[PDB]
Amino acid sequence: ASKRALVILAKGAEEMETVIPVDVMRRAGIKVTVAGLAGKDPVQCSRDVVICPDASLEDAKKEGPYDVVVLPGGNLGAQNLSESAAVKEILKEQENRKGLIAAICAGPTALLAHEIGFGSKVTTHPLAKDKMMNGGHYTYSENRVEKDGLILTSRGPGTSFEFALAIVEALNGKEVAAQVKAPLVLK
Amino acid sequence: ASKRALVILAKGAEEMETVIPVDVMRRAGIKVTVAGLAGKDPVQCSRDVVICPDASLEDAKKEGPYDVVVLPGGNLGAQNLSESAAVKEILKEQENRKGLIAAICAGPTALLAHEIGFGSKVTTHPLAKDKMMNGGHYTYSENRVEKDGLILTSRGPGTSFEFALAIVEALNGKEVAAQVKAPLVLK
Repeated sequence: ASKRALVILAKGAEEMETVIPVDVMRRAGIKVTVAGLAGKDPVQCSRDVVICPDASLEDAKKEGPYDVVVLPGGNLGAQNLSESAAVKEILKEQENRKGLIAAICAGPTALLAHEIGFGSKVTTHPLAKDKMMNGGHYTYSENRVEKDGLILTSRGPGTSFEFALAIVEALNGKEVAAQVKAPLVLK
Repeated sequence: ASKRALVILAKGAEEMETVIPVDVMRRAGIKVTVAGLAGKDPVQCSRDVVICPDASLEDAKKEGPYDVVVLPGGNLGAQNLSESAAVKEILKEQENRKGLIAAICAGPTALLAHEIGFGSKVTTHPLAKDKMMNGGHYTYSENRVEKDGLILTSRGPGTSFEFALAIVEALNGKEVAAQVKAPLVLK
């Protein structure tokens, strides 16, 4: 059977960091649900692209669990993820079941907010490092994609293909990732 | 004053090739209009991301002209662009006024359909080469971004940042492109 991904989409999310993972994961045959934090309504992203989610988060949760939960970046999107009790519960449950969590750019600061994955090596956008590192609960990395077991993190719009392909490799393996990669015309 | 971009969004468009240019151009201070070929209604992209356009193409045209017209790829999106009389007129008018036209992946095959830019050096996605080259009306390039005067083309999802930054440099210059590029965490 196919692996399943939950992408949590909040107002102010970085739209490139939402669309690149969704599209690449669907190219890999993953069943992706784009879930709106606030409901089924369209979501205004950081650079004003408006995306209609597949489902509300409430309904998407009912259809879980998922092989990966993905948190896009964008500072305001990450703050909205960080402030959500619903996101807290989903991430706790995913951690408890030993499932992958993937977060990019400011997204990993929602892991801090929800006390997820402490003791892991993580990366973030350079401008989000100090927020992520408050309290020293993680060890910082400058790798473009960092994976410490079930916590997978990355840095920015320009690392989104690498991030998405790392998710594909973790779920579907290296050969599928390589097959998906070639038609993208990456350098 | 600010430069202005028209991005024409049709059903089946490659969503990464739509969002990356829109987002990067807005980071550059360009005023971008995402215009729906079919109307104001949401657009189902190639990998099922649903984007709500800013305006219908009909209304966007009334608010022109634009410093660049941008055509995303995706084979079915490009075919819909190729079949549209409205797109024909916009591209003819932009060519007539000596304004930039930018197209990525299968997008440049809409230039062929509408007889735009013949005698230019162009690139496309590798799988779109034969379609683009039917009749020998263009000279082919394997450069990741090709710019022959006012016809700017590129190859795939993985060249979309390079494509978008080439648009930014053409409209706003090299320094703005470099400033926009650094916070993206490109390699």
